[PDB]
Amino acid sequence: MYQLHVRVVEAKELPKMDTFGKCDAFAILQLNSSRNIHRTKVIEKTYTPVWNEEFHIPLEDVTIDTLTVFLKDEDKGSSDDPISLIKIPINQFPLGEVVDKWYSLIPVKGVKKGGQIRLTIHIAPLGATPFQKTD
Repeated sequence: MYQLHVRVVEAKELPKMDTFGKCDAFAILQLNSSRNIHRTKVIEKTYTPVWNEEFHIPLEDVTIDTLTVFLKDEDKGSSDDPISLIKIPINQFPLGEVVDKWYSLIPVKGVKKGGQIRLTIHIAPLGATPFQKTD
């Protein structure tokens, strides 16, 4: 069996949500359409949030599983306000490798830019140290 270790590192080039503030961003991770849904903290008033948060998500089938990453602005009267999202196929990560890179979030309709998000992703067997190359 395999575990998905995802470090939601940081994002940049976020849009200004509304005329007062910059952005109060957090990310949501979801495996497939399952109840494995995780949320980062909110970083207030910045276009360059750094979360550096690790999540450990059991995988069902590395050949077909998908990770959706949603970037949203904290609720200010209208529920969490969507910014952008990306759907990442798990089968593109070589097993055991710690893959650190940037992803281009697709802005939702009405949002002026989607931001870019840095994720460090490691698919490993149970018992392997998360975020270290699995020999």
